[PDB]
Amino acid sequence: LIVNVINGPNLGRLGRREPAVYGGTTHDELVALIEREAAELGLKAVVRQSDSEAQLLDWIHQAADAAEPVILNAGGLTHTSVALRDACAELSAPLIEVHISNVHAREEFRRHSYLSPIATGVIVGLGIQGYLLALRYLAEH
Amino acid sequence: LIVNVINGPNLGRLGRREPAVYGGTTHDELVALIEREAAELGLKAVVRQSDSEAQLLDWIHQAADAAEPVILNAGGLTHTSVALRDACAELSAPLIEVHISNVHAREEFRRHSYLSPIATGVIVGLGIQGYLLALRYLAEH
Amino acid sequence: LIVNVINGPNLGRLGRREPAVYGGTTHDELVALIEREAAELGLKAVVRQSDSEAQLLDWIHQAADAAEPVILNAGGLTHTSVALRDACAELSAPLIEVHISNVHAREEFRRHSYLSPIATGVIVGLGIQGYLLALRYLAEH
Amino acid sequence: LIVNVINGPNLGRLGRREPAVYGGTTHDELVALIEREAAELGLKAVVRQSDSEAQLLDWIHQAADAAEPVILNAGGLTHTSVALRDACAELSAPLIEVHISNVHAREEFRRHSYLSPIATGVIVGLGIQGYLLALRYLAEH
Amino acid sequence: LIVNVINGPNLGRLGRREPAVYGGTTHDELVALIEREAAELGLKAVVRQSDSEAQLLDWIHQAADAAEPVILNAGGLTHTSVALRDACAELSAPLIEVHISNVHAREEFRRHSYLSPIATGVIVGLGIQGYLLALRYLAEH
Amino acid sequence: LIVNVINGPNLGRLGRREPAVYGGTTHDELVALIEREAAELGLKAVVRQSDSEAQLLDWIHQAADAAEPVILNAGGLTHTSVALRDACAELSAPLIEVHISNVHAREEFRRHSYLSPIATGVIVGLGIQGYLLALRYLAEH
Amino acid sequence: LIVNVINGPNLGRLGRREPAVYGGTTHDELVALIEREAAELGLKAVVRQSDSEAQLLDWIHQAADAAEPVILNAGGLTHTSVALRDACAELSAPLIEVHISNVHAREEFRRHSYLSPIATGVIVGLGIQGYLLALRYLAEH
Amino acid sequence: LIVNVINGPNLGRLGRREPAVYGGTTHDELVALIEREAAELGLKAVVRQSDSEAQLLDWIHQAADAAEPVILNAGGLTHTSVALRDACAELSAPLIEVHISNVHAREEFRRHSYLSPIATGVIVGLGIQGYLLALRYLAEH
Amino acid sequence: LIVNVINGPNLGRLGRREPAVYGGTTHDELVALIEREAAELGLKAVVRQSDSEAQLLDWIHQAADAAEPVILNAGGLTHTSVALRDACAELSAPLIEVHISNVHAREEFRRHSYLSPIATGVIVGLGIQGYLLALRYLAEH
Amino acid sequence: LIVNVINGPNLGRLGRREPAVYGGTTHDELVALIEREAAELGLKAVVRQSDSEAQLLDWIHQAADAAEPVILNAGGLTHTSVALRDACAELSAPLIEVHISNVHAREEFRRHSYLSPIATGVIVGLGIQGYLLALRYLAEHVG
Amino acid sequence: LIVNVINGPNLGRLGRREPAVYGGTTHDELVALIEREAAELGLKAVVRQSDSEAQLLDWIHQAADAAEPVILNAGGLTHTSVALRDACAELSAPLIEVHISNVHAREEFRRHSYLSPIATGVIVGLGIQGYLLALRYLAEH
Amino acid sequence: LIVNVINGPNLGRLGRREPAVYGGTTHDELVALIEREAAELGLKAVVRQSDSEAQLLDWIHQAADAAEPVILNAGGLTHTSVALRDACAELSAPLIEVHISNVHAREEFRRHSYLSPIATGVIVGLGIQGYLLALRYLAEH
Ligand SMILES: O=C(O)c1cc(OCc2cccc([N+](=O)[O-])c2)cc(C(=O)O)c1
Ligand SMILES: O=C(O)c1cc(OCc2cccc([N+](=O)[O-])c2)cc(C(=O)O)c1
Ligand SMILES: O=C(O)c1cc(OCc2cccc([N+](=O)[O-])c2)cc(C(=O)O)c1
Ligand SMILES: O=C(O)c1cc(OCc2cccc([N+](=O)[O-])c2)cc(C(=O)O)c1
Ligand SMILES: O=C(O)c1cc(OCc2cccc([N+](=O)[O-])c2)cc(C(=O)O)c1
Ligand SMILES: O=C(O)c1cc(OCc2cccc([N+](=O)[O-])c2)cc(C(=O)O)c1
Ligand SMILES: O=C(O)c1cc(OCc2cccc([N+](=O)[O-])c2)cc(C(=O)O)c1
Ligand SMILES: O=C(O)c1cc(OCc2cccc([N+](=O)[O-])c2)cc(C(=O)O)c1
Ligand SMILES: O=C(O)c1cc(OCc2cccc([N+](=O)[O-])c2)cc(C(=O)O)c1
Ligand SMILES: O=C(O)c1cc(OCc2cccc([N+](=O)[O-])c2)cc(C(=O)O)c1
Ligand SMILES: O=C(O)c1cc(OCc2cccc([N+](=O)[O-])c2)cc(C(=O)O)c1
Ligand SMILES: O=C(O)c1cc(OCc2cccc([N+](=O)[O-])c2)cc(C(=O)O)c1
Repeated sequence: LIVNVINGPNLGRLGRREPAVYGGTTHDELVALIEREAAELGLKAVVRQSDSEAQLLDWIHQAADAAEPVILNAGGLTHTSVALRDACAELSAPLIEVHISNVHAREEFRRHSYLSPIATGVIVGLGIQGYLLALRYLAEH
Repeated sequence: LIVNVINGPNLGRLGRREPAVYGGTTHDELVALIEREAAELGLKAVVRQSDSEAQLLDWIHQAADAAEPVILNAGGLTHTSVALRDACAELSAPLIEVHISNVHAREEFRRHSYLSPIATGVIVGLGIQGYLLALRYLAEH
Repeated sequence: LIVNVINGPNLGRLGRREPAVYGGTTHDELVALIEREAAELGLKAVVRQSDSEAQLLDWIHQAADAAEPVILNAGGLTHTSVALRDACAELSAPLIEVHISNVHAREEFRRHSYLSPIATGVIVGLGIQGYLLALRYLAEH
Repeated sequence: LIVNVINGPNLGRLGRREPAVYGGTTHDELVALIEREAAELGLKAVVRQSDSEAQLLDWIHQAADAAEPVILNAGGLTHTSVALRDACAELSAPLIEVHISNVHAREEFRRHSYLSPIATGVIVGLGIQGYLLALRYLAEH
Repeated sequence: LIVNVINGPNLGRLGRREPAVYGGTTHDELVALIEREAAELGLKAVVRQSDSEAQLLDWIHQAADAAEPVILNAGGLTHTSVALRDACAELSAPLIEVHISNVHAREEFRRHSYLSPIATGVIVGLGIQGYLLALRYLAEH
Repeated sequence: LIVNVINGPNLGRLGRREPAVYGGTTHDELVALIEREAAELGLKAVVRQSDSEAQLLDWIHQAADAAEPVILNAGGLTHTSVALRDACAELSAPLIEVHISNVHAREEFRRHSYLSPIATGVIVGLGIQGYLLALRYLAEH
Repeated sequence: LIVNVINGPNLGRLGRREPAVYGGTTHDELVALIEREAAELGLKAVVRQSDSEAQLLDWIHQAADAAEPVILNAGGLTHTSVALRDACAELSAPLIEVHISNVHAREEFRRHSYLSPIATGVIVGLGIQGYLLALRYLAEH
Repeated sequence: LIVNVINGPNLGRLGRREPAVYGGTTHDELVALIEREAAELGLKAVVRQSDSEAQLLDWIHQAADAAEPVILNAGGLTHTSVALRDACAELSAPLIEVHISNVHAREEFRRHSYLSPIATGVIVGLGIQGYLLALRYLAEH
Repeated sequence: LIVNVINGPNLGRLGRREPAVYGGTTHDELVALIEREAAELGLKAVVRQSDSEAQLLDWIHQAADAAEPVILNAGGLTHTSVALRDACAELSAPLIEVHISNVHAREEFRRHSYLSPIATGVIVGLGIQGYLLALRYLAEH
Repeated sequence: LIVNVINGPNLGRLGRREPAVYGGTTHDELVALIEREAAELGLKAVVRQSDSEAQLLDWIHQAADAAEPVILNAGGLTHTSVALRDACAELSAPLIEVHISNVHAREEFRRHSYLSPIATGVIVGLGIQGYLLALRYLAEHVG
Repeated sequence: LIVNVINGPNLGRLGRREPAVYGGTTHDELVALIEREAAELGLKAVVRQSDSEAQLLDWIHQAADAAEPVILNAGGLTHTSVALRDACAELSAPLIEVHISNVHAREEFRRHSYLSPIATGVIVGLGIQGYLLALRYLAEH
Repeated sequence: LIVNVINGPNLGRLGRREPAVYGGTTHDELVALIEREAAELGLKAVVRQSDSEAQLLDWIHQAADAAEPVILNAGGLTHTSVALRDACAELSAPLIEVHISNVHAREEFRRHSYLSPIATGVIVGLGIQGYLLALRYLAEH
């Protein structure tokens, strides 16, 4: 059983700036933690990142066909993209929205997401571990 | 290392009237589940439930004074109580807000929480595992 | 066949100022006015008042477990308690909300209710007779 | 004592649609039970319905001139018409707003009423019986 | 030289009945006042009153086709009626909107007019004389 | 197969008004255009225009009882009338809202419609053509 | 009786810009116009302009002490000044707000006025003749 | 006439999933359909889909160079994209906005379009036939 | 006279954290100060604190029947409780609202209070001497 | 030593209108009340009224320059003036905002103040005595 | 070739306050800088400061008559003053608006300007150099 | 000293139309102009334009990693992209936001900017000169 982990705009920058807020782990190292954690839970995680909204939609589409779970952190698109929301609405396996930082402790405009109404759940503010916790949710379901 | 699991109004009624939105598990069964996960994780958890705001606050102060982490499902109070929030703001250890259902998929007034901004992070929509995941997060921090 | 009449905050002050907005019947006189009147309809009314939201929540739970109708004048909590609305949404028997004054002719904030969307219906501005007309509806559904 | 029962636009269609929100009773059947209930209290009920705003204003003026009480369900116009509001402001006898369906459980725009603030009282969501309870209140004053 | 004076809903009940913030002048006394004055100024006023939007529109289409000035007191329709606005936008002679009372010293929703933006001008809160002043404007333009 | 085309307040004056907003075709040539093009499609079009709300409702009621499709251009009432919306909600055959102008390129208030949420589909801003297009959809279903 | 006509910010620029919106006759022409027209009606008019909120307030207080009516055109300050509303609110003799241009036909922020709710009435859009029509009102009271 | 029919994000998924809103027709079936009808009207329909805003604007620009008309279903980008709006704003030939679903009958956010204000007209909720009717408009003009 | 000082939620925590804002005096110390200051002024102060809204309601009812002045710091209940407000609305003797911190300097929601409108006056942000000044003012009447 | 008490637009008309919203004391009587009162506390109050925004700004600047506290009742300007707010931001000595009436009991627009946020504290609805209790606050915090 | 540089309230306090929000340079050093920079560009800068709206309106009037360009830094009035907006709307030469600090980075209320819509453009957050850059625009036109 | 001049969506269409608002200079000309003007100031300007958000971000990410100053006109993405805002938020050298047109003199939605708050300064409406002026600011920093 394959799980798709999908990071959107700016997540490629992980650990290259703002260590307070997002932490000092890099994207590459995050891919590795997630694959490791996955394996130890009997899952197979494909972790991709893109700054491109088309590419993200493509990936969502593909999970919709394969019927795979998705853990999605879309960064900035969370608050702005209705298209992403529509592509994710087509998913029949679970969708777990994840944010590293606590968006509620930030600008007003970050407190709203088009994705959460259509997601199974949302993990916000638990840092990098939100991904591994989101896997545990899936291995358990 | 003690974790405080606190649940607000109506959560005593888990599993009884209402399935479908809140799951089939009862508050007794959830208590047993947290006891088992606690053990696995190698920490202790004290699960307490009350319909009364004044009781919740008293629990929160005690946690504040014992520097203990809190997992908090304040139920309807999440949306309305500034008092609970001010009590939570004192917490020197991490505060994890939990909701069983996805509040983002329900009436629009449920999409504002007075606790989220002062919490470490928030888990929503992951049903009862919501609590277990949060414990695990605390076992790692 | 039992009917629960439940009065929230400040309603134990009925009859002690305001002349005026609320009538001159005290809360004791009302209690018994309801009881006589439920009786002449073949109903058995349990009349209860409390200033404690927590106490009101426990009453609603019981009505919910017993499948009995409720007549709720929540007082102040009508505009403010999401927890009270969640407890009520659980009732399977009819729920009638009641206000003694006409909330629509007073402060704007009194015009929104968290309860009304989940009641069977709402009676406003008919003064004390509002409770008696709710009994009448219950006698007939 | 004479009481005017005035139904505005679409009330003609009662019991012929969605019945299932408004009930299965026809406008004719309503008139009948309004008129029997009138009888049992010593009142004369004059029940009137029109789709026209001007007709309703007219009936309202004549009740203002006669000083007779009014039970009004303005239907759609409740949410939209100031003139209707300015018309009823002139009534010196009591005015009861009645809605058949519980308008707080439907669309947002159904929740504001221009007539509520100027009415003696409002009865909502008790179905057809709303009318009968409105008569009963008038009997007693 | 023809000026049309058109009164909207509830105006047929000037100082009868509603005195109140509108004076002691009846609609009939007003017709005479406006006639006497208009003649005093070299104009013929035609003064018509109706509780009916469709009737008002009819009157306005006719003044558009005749190209005669309109002094309109739309009453409640001022605030709710787009059709009336659209009717009046085709008037090529001057349009003066008049209100006897000062609509700005009352409820919030009266402080908005669909007509004002397409009127030549607006006179408000100067009573009966509102009309006379309007005539005296027209007699110069 | 009978189609009811209904035109609301001010459409009587089409092509006697503002060319290149609503364009130079009169109401009568429109009727003729609609009746010809309807037959070409093996449909019978009954076209009517009224400035009276109650008269439009009457017609809607009729098309509901007869189960006939309705093409409605409600004029101003589009933005103002819950009663009209309530009427059309009862239609069991398709309802197609048509505006001659592009309502979205005008005043802000024109961008809201009480009718669209309850209509099959909406055609906006294609001029008179939009009526024929609506016929064309119906002919197919 | 002595009437105070008070002109606010930018009114000394009358007739030297925006003749399309504000007319063409200068502030001087205006003073003499109003003066002559007041004489013909049996009043004495004292007309002043200032760009200074402090000075307008000084004149308003004076009017208050003498119990003289005011015709005020606050210019820009109409929309923005609470201090001016407060000063005007103390005048026991009538106060008429006048605007030269049809404010409801311009930018939206022009449709709000702090002064209107405390005036006796308002004249808007009638050009320069607004001042003279307000003279004509005061001559009657 | 070459007409460019442009489809935005998620429209590639037409047919696949899922048809109470949107229908049973795949994106390719629709290309075929738009092509035949365009031909049978004497036009050449270029029909392209992209999940990529940049790709969408590249096509609009080209259409703007060749002065060709555009029929646009921008999907979710209708609700969010000023860039898309600015790109369309330089078309000289017509722009018809089309939505297969009736956007007014869903989430409140869908009822806003950055596009509608700069389109000539808009067709919503007529289905696949939506494209053909726009094609027919273009044929007539 | 007896003055009632009533502190609500989270005020027992005074001085024992967040001293930047509240600042350093504990509630016991505050009790003494207030008593010493009340006796030096010739008043008897009863100081009471509680996290229980219903307990706060009870103390106000008592002061209402006693017709005694009340000094109230409701804590977070200030921005949230209609119930507390309605209870104080009944007080016949003066009501001072106190806040230790400057609420207008913090989160936006703390800027609004349901008690302010019904209170004689409010002291905000003068720290703990707030209570003393309110006593000072009560000695003066 | 020295406290500035500054009153904004219309306060010069105190007690010439709607008493019992304000109530019966004139501005001059208020000047006497404050001065005597501040002296009993061992302070020196300078009291000033102006309807002119620019004059209040000028007075605020000198208070800022002399590191003297301001007790301020800006009247109408409380609700509308960003110029005043910005002059006031620059006081480092205490700033107490006063309102004679209870603004929360009146029209909605009166319940927002551009000054509250940059003020030390605010006193509202305690009438003329609001100024006196502000003085006593300063007096109790003389170091 | 004369350039008017007009600074509003508080700007006389430059550099004698917050060396970090507005730079270290005083108003006098600014007047020197601007007049210098203007010479080597071939212009005459007249730099003026006032804390008084009337004085600012006066200066603006004069530029409107002299038909001279204006670089305006209104200070706090930028956000609150229609009177000043209306004065500037007269100018025929360029009007450039300057803020030393980035007003978008501060309080929300600072983000709205009555001036901007009638300016040639706006320069914000570039410090004292904003003025020199505006001189370069005017030198080039 | 390298300076990144980045241009967003639709900016490739400069000069190729709408000259009234954007100028008649084309994008290539802008590039040459900027490069040559930066060089006089002893800067190396890298001008780039793309309709792809992903591309724009790549460019921002590189500037952040090189600590190079950036001049940004995000075009439409200015009002909608949180992603881009977040890319920009990590620039450690200066960021000047630039718009050719005055955004405050146009549609409402153009007056809000996601980028403005995180920028050093903004230049609006100074035409193509805005870019040049932005180079001068950076010349001194
Ligand atoms: O909406 C947000 O506030 C938001 C944006 C968002 O975009 C990703 C991002 C934004 C800025 C910097 C980084 N980064 O240096 O990895 C990543 C991420 C997150 C999150 O994962 O907590 C939250
Ligand atoms: O309004 C909420 O956000 C809310 C309320 C809420 O009330 C608690 C509740 C728990 C168990 C049953 C009920 N119920 O039978 O209405 C209510 C719970 C939750 C949650 O955990 O997702 C959320
Ligand atoms: O029954 C009501 O109309 C009612 C009662 C209610 O409880 C207040 C109250 C009830 C009975 C007496 C008093 N009183 O004598 O101070 C106060 C509150 C509200 C409300 O907030 O809208 C409404
Ligand atoms: O706008 C409403 O909320 C509304 C409208 C309203 O209009 C009358 C109406 C509308 C649609 C259908 C019917 N009908 O079938 O009687 C009647 C009635 C009622 C009501 O009595 O609950 C409520
Ligand atoms: O809603 C209004 O602002 C309004 C309504 C309005 O409707 C006419 C009307 C309303 C109530 C009573 C009367 N009347 O009989 O005098 C007439 C009139 C006027 C007016 O002329 O000031 C104003
Ligand atoms: O603003 C509207 O909502 C509106 C009003 C509206 O009112 C009818 C109407 C108004 C003014 C003139 C005409 N006409 O051309 O006769 C008709 C029509 C239309 C339309 O079909 O686009 C739109
Ligand atoms: O009298 C008016 O209509 C008026 C005048 C007014 O003062 C502006 C002004 C008046 C006279 C001349 C000019 N001018 O030639 O720049 C400007 C402002 C306003 C307003 O803010 O709506 C209204
Ligand atoms: O947000 C919209 O209004 C929207 C989005 C939209 O995106 C296309 C789309 C979205 C979700 C699913 C599909 N699809 O499976 O065909 C297509 C299309 C349409 C439409 O043509 O009605 C409307
Ligand atoms: O947020 C408020 O409105 C609020 C809450 C509030 O609750 C009391 C409180 C809240 C949080 C901490 C403490 N405390 O550590 O004494 C006390 C007090 C005050 C106040 O006195 O200004 C203001
Ligand atoms: O913003 C207010 O409502 C306001 C205005 C205000 O301006 C002074 C003022 C306004 C109206 C009358 C008087 N006066 O008779 O001094 C003074 C003062 C006060 C106050 O001290 O409560 C409050
Ligand atoms: O409130 C503003 O937006 C504002 C006010 C404003 O008023 C003048 C001012 C306010 C506070 C301090 C100073 N100063 O000593 O330069 C000046 C200036 C500026 C600015 O130049 O960015 C901005
Ligand atoms: O430079 C600008 O002011 C600008 C450019 C911009 O890109 C639009 C554009 C630029 C150049 C040409 C065209 N065009 O020919 O449609 C359009 C958008 C916006 C904006 O959203 O306010 C602003």
